[PDB]
Amino acid sequence: NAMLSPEALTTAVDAAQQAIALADTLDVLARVKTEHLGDRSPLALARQA
RNA sequence: GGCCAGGUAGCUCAGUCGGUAGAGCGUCCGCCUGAAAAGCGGAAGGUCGGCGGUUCGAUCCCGCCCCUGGCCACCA
Ligand SMILES: [Mg+2]
Repeated sequence: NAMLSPEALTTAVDAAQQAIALADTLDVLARVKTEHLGDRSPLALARQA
């Protein structure tokens, strides 16, 4: 429900994009991908819900 | 070229007919050891063979194609 509002999605997209722009090496980016796009990220749980 | 069964993690396989997909071993970390392994605890890792389509969304539905194993067939 609340996890599916455009406010809570944009909240997750904004946090995802923030970590992505801040990652400055390939190895930090991989951990960013895991946390903001992997099976347990906010955006992944919203597709599971 | 024919028939059957398949292609899912680094290896060996289970599984799923629309929104989470997994095990054994392999990898990494913490405690531990002088350093290890085991044990205990915790992670990473898959374009589910490919390209189109359908769909708000496809490992899963439709189309085309590719490869693997077995049994045939052919032959210097
Ligand atoms: Mg394999």
